[PDB]
Amino acid sequence: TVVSVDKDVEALSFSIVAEFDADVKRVWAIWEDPRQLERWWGPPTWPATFETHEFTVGGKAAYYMTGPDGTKARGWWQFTTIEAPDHLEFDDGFADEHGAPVDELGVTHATVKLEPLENRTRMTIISTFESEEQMQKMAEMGMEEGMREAIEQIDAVLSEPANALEHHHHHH
Repeated sequence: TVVSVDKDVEALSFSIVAEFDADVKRVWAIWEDPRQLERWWGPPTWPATFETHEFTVGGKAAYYMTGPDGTKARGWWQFTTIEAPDHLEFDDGFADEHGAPVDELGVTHATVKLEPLENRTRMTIISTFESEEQMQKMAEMGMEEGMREAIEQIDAVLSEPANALEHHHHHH
């Protein structure tokens, strides 16, 4: 899906609203299970792979997005607030070939909120950046668009039609 996309540069936040036919724990399962997270983490062309995923308050996660050419782009993750089954908070971090925080792109704190629609659930992920010139550079990378494409591939995780996704996503 992705039913709405909101961006506020004054408050340094970038929110994506999406709505899925599943319960709050079923949509939470993509966050709780490392294997179900890397299933959609990053765009269709760059699927991630989590070496570790603690999923605890003050715990971390290590991953890398495997490119279409094989180009391996590392990233690091840190959990700040895990309430369950609705409220989650963490920090999306990029990592270089050694695993150091990419100061080119900085650090961004995303807040995942699940809403019980009886038999369905709506998710809203708000990524907050350290500065304006940082969040402009995130938009220059196209991180905001590729993030949406990841959340549209969540629909492929929770539905899973007859192939999940053959990479038919051909539009920007």
